[PDB]
Amino acid sequence: MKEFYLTVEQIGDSIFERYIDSNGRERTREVEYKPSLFAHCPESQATKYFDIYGKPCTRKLFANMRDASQWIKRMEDIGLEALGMDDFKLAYLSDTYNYEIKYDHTKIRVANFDIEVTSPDGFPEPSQAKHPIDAITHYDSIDDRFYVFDLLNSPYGNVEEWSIEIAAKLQEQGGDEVPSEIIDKIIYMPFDNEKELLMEYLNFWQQKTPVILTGWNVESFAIPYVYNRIKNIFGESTAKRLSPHRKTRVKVIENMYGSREIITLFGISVLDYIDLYKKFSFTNQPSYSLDYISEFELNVGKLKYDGPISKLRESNHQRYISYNIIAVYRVLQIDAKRQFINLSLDMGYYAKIQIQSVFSPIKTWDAIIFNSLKEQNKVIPQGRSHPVQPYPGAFVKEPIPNRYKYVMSFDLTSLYPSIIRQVNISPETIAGTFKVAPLHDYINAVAERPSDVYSCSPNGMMYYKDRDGVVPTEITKVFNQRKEHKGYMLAAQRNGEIIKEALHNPNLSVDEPLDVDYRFDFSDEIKEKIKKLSAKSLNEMLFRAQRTEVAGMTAQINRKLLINGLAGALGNVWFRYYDLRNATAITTFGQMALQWIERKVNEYLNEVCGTEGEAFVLYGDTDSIYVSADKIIDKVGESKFRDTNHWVDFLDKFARERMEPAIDRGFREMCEYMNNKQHLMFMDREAIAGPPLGSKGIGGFWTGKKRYALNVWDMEGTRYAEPKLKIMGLETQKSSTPKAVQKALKECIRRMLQEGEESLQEYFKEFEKEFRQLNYISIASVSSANNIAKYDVGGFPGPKCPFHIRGILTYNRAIKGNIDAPQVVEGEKVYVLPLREGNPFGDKCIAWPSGTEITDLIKDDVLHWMDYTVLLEKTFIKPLEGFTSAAKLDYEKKASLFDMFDF
DNA sequence: TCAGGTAAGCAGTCCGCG
DNA sequence: GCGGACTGCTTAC
Ligand SMILES: Nc1ccn([C@H]2C[C@H](O)[C@@H](COP(=O)(O)OP(=O)(O)OP(=O)(O)O)O2)c(=O)n1
Ligand SMILES: [Ca+2]
Ligand SMILES: [Ca+2]
Ligand SMILES: [Ca+2]
Ligand SMILES: [Ca+2]
Ligand SMILES: [Ca+2]
Repeated sequence: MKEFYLTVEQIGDSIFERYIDSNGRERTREVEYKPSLFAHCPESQATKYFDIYGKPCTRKLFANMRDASQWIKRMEDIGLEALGMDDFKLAYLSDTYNYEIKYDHTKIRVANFDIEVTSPDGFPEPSQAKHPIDAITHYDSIDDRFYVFDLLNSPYGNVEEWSIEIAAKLQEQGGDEVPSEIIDKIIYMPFDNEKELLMEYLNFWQQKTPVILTGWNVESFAIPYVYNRIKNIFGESTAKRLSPHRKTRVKVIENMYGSREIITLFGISVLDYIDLYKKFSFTNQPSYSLDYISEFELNVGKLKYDGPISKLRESNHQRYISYNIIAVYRVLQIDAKRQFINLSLDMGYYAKIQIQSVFSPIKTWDAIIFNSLKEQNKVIPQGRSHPVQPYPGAFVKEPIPNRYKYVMSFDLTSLYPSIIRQVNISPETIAGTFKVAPLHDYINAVAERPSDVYSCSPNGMMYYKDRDGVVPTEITKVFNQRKEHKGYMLAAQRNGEIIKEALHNPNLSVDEPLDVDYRFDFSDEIKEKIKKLSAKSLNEMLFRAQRTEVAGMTAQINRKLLINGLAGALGNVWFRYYDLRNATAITTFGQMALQWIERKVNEYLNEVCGTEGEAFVLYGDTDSIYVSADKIIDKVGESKFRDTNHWVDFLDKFARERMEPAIDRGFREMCEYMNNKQHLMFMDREAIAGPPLGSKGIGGFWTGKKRYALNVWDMEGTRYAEPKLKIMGLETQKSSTPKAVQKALKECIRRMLQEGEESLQEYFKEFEKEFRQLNYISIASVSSANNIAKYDVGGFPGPKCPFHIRGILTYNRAIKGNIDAPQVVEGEKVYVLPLREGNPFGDKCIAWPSGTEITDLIKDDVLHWMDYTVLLEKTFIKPLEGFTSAAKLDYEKKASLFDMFDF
């Protein structure tokens, strides 16, 4: 077995490394690593080090790391470039692990924990840590055990021991329903005092020192609280035992509105699961409480308790501890699904970085590129200071707002990375510039050919064609990994649809799910067996298929994020290879590609339809085109089709056999025009959309840029058992839109697209009639809340006060002088409700923390003064009016001469 | 909201628009 | 009332 690092730190002139040795044991070592840096030289031909531009360099080997850093300073004082990896631990890892790291996750100690702290006077601030820690549950991945540390005696109450027997029981037996599958994995330790609890926890920590430390808000709450509480009680040296190297640092985290403090534990990699989720889940949520996210991800019920959490330990210590345990498990369950820890380890070891650096695409790419170049004895340039400057991005076509009955979409594969590879865009491949014409001249192929020697982008940049740049080389490797995982994801998706189809005809038998790999398309034999299965077995298979799809999605979408992040890093001032010429070369080439192919598709379809100057491409954004297919369908005639699937098959064939070849030819011509290194503009059919055959559905509509809805039957080769609504940008997709309103608007859209005007009018009438019954949370708006202080003038709205902030100030006056009332946290999200004229709150709206019930102090008054009329017009009617006007439809039946008779 | 990028939509404030 | 300038917040890509 090859060795692999666990953590790496620089402390003074020493590297501290925890690692798994060749025998599979965890070890720690201190290494007086001597770094090398580089300087340009005339020079001797006997040097083997060259910078990325091929200029010779001499290697300077330093007695220690502090000397290397001081040399970098002097080179700045002199005014000369100091070359090489200035983050010495990355250099250390590169030297020590000079091969593709093969890691064994079963040897990596992954800990997730959660603490409880009873506090009668508001939120227990981690910086103060003035209240006892009264529960800790710490799950260890190697032991596969939940270690529970329970405080029985506190200034806030003495309690009895937690009972595992009651914990296991149904809530209907008076129990806590701790999942039976973890009951035998709980190791319960009660303590008669907090000093002994904390001393034992530290001893335990020493024995089972986390490598990866996770949980929910551990970086912002649990770690700082534990550290500071131990500091308060025992002193600093004891608190630093949370670090395997006894080194910690208060770190100030800054943003534009203010700052906060965290504790850096040297020799541990903290991956707070809230931040993993925010980065990798590709959701935007109304609330990020563990309860809310658990319900969203796992469909588990809210953990129910009576009274405030500040009195939960005293009133029901049994439930208090059970819910602490369950909280830790819910994070494990989310990870079992989303696999963000796996992803982080995968990417971290690939790049050869501290695992926690996966949060930084810039740090990730710096290490990948450094390691690649080092292999060639090439020397990386010094990072430089650059002023932040705006630069142009993608093209978006202005659509004509309308209904669109039949639509086929086409999309470029991994556009920006494909552009980088096609054009050969890299720091070291810049060949020069050419004289640019207006972009429209390149789009229309009337501008002079930029170069007969070099590979070009319409921003005026030229690149070498003799060899691949390091950016193209390394981006290709990750692109290839992404493609493999996307393949598994789509197969799992297709397999899921086979199971859905079979669920129409389930067998009345007792059987088991098939043991299959959902990452590969089901064979004919598997399909035959599926048709013979019970509903229970099919549903279990569907769950597993959907879990496989989620696993593939995590692996693929985040590799996509990383590669797109390299294109973005070229436009970030902190990136070692920051260059607006390269960043703009990518974006400007993309603008041309989209508009180039729009023209080619229009020309092609006008030719096949025998028309002149008709717009077949109705819309496009960045790298996709949406093509009106009404004329194609009408050329055979709707009456000629047996069913919906029949015209779907037909459009699918037309897209693949006629349109994609035309698109390919168009892009090959563009490649030769720009004299690019390799043709990589691959534009495949994405969606096939239309109304059900024989229906009055409108199929799709656009209201404007980034705002459209389509009834989709096939997506990237997945033929759905039921048509799928693809809605982009509209209020149904916005976290700010109330939950019940998202749901109602989506149904309005479904009816528009699938059923027609009359169906839409029927639903609207009913929703308008009944909406006042809806639960207040489901009809509250949601917003992030920044600069509460800025707009606060003696508890009242200052000039230009945003609506949601006004709501917070209303709330703040209403709960004033109440220490136990939930506080709105700056930078987090709130529910917002409008209030009727003459309410006791003294203003037109109120806001409270999102994901929560509003305090019982004011709940009744809020419910009584809720402005349902304003709520409805603003969140429901106004957006619907936008949808319907765009689609040339009415949500309310217009009067006609026909109505009425029947006397 | 510490942590790659730009384009661009809508809510709301403030106030003009004879 | 609607739009323009502007802030705030949110999506699409
Ligand atoms: N978060 C994002 C998403 C998009 N884009 C840019 C880079 C993409 O290449 C391009 C098109 O976005 P897509 O969503 O269509 O994604 P890709 O084309 O990269 O991947 P694919 O279509 O293969 O899934 O827009 C970006 O810079 N950052
Ligand atoms: Ca808790
Ligand atoms: Ca794409
Ligand atoms: Ca595709
Ligand atoms: Ca069957
Ligand atoms: Ca796209």
